[PDB]
Amino acid sequence: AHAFWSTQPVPQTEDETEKIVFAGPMDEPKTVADIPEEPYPIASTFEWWTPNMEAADDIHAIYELLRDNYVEDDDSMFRFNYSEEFLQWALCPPNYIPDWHVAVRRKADKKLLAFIAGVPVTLRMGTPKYMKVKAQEKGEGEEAAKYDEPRHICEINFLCVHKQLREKRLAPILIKEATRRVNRTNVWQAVYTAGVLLPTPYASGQYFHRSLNPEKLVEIRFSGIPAQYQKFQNPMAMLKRNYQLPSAPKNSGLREMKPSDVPQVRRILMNYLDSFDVGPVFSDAEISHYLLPRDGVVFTYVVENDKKVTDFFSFYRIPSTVIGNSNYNLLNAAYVHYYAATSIPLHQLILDLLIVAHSRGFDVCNMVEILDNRSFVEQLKFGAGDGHLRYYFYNWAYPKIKPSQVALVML
Ligand SMILES: CCCCCCCCCCCCCC(=O)SCCNC(=O)CCNC(=O)[C@H](O)C(C)(C)COP(=O)(O)OP(=O)(O)OC[C@H]1O[C@@H](n2cnc3c(N)ncnc32)[C@H](O)[C@@H]1OP(=O)(O)O
Ligand SMILES: COc1cccc(CC(=N)NC(=O)c2ccccc2OC2CCNCC2)c1
Repeated sequence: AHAFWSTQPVPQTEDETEKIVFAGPMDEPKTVADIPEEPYPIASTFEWWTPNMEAADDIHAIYELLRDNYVEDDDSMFRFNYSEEFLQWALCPPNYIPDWHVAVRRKADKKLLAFIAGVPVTLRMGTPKYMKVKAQEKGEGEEAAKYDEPRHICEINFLCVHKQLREKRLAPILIKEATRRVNRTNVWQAVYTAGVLLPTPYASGQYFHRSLNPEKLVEIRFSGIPAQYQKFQNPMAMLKRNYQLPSAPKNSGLREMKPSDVPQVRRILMNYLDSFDVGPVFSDAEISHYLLPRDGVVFTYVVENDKKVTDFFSFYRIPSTVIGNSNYNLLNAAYVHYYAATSIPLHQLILDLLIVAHSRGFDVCNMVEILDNRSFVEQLKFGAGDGHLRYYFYNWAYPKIKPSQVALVML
């Protein structure tokens, strides 16, 4: 059923995954010495290319490939339009490996045809808490705890094959070449997400959306006017009333994050993330990179209420091309990122996220039900969407867990 994925070190069925109790590798160990030096074979009219993601014209090439060929919804109404500044941010975190940015281009004219990117991440991915409880009942705590140390692994994103080269088995070649380059750096696990079902997720979370500009969202068919709003004399007026927000944040001491906040944000964030079964571990430099504000890309606010920072939230921006509607060019979406609340209820913290996003002209706020995102869905008028983000590991056996046990935000 899966001519490529049946050859890979991933659990092959939900039934296999349901049987996994402890975290650990799928493969017996390999060595860097075992891995081919030479890039994976490709047709001789193509070549491998490692873009320099600190070079504006190489970023622009990838930007255009993804603008025209990256993820669409199933109804080909919207297509992500990640910006050039977003790609630089996403692809170049501290200690990133340039060789893990993998492209295919035509040899003759250097046209970019396909892309996949890996970045390093330090992830806790040991056996989940409940399975450790049972393991300790049975005298198996040691085996269950064996892989508890945060691991330096690869996070994969931005897999894209030009629309004219689809269904030619080029994505398996991309994946094999990325695997080779990662393996050559002595890393043997990856984490990735997808909206499609592949063998085999360890978690799956529904999408959620919070309308900020419902008139536009209805016009572009992101949203509809539900049937119950039809029993109003003015359905759209009542939809705008449902979703209206303050212009000014409510929390005293809210302000944008600055570099001197990095140590305190790291502390409260890590204290929080550490309570989840799967979660990243961030250095000061990584907190700085992934959370300090960057115009048009990432937006991060702290609560510093006559006291050291006690709370913070972040969101990032991905516009989507409105490919199915001529009246608008872009859908300006905010995505809930990391946050931590120690002094105020989480719903009060995230209400200010929505207030700030609306004031900055975002049309919708999106998230997946990871972290404690379910805890403010109803009060803040998030609605469940039509899809799921599935979380996967490469070469890591892992029990099925709930999405509320996942603390890794993907970009
Ligand atoms: C240790 C280090 C390891 C590093 C690697 C870790 C693994 C990383 C894995 C990648 C994580 C990516 C995370 C993200 O970026 S998810 C975002 C993926 N990108 C898009 O959706 C953008 C638009 N679509 C395209 O560009 C193409 O349709 C793609 C490139 C998706 C497939 O190209 P194409 O449509 O021309 O098909 P093919 O004939 O070449 O290939 C068909 C095979 O590809 C399998 N397929 C289809 N969709 C996906 C998918 N999203 N992840 C993994 N595999 C996928 C499919 O089941 C089939 O295999 P099998 O069913 O026959 O077995
Ligand atoms: C808004 O316009 C578009 C354009 C293309 C596809 C889709 C469907 C979708 N794949 N949504 C998410 O992945 C997603 C949903 C909710 C929260 C976060 C989401 O995605 C993130 C960014 C993509 N990488 C994973 C996180 C929507």
